[PDB]
Amino acid sequence: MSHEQFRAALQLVVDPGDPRSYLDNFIKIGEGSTGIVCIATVRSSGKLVAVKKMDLRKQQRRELLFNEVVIMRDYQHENVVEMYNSYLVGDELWVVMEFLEGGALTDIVTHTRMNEEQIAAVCLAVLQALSVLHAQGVIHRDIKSDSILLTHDGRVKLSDFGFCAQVSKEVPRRKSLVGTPYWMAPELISRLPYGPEVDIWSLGIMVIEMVDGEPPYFNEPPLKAMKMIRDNLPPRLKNLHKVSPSLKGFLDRLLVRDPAQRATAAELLKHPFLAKAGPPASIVPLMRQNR
Ligand SMILES: COc1nc(NCCc2c[nH]c3ccccc23)nc(Nc2ccc3[nH]ncc3c2)n1
Repeated sequence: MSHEQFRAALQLVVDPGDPRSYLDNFIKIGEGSTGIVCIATVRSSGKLVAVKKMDLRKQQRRELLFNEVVIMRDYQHENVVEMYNSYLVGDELWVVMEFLEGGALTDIVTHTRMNEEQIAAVCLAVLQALSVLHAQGVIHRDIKSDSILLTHDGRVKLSDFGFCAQVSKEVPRRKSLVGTPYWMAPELISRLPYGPEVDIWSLGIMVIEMVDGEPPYFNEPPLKAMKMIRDNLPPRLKNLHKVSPSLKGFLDRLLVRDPAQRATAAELLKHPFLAKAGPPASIVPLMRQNR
């Protein structure tokens, strides 16, 4: 019942029909909470796309499925993984996207230690994405290294908008417990009204990732972890002594408990740390095929 209503409504926001006629050779690449990710060929062009497949009867918060397919429709940015189409397919939602051949930043922060020139390249990239999105009131809400995908030549693109959100002059804030626990902003966990700032904190956690190789409290269970994010002063770097005051000073602007005081993406684009940012050819050596 609530399923057919939900189904009918989603129909209206995706593209009509069935993409199986023109997509061949599904190759699974990833699994997530919402479902699996594949690559495919478009028969007419030879081109590769990535297809996210989300089972309608298998979500937590089913109605989250409305967000990306509307908010990101025809969204065009060089640091954003473009979304081509969505469709309803069986009891499944498929989102068809740009293929990013280099994999996620996760592989890199787990297997090596990025220099500051590379960390600023990633940070510029993501903030150039975040400022354009925030200036239209779009909130990513799942910023972490998994959402950072790469091209063969080391260009960085923000991805994974499944948890995203739209705010307006008339609903300027959200209140929903979404994200990935160890990355979640203090206020978010707290259950308070929040804006795009929750993304800046999150990016701070990602910087800890690129420096330390893991976020704070990664060992402690998610439930208890979350608690400590709300209750405690911002987390510091294990490898503090490994980082410049430029980098630390830059981090000190993202990990601010009070979101009012926390820098915005627009503010952060002017920060001196970002003068360090390497060309996208400084990232190439970090990638798996090139190690
Ligand atoms: C939440 O779980 C999850 N896992 C993965 N796997 C990332 C692996 C990946 C990303 N690019 C790759 C190229 C070759 C081999 C692996 C990769 N990818 C995604 N999402 C995703 C979204 C857009 C994408 N565009 N291109 C790949 C891609 C993956 N989600």
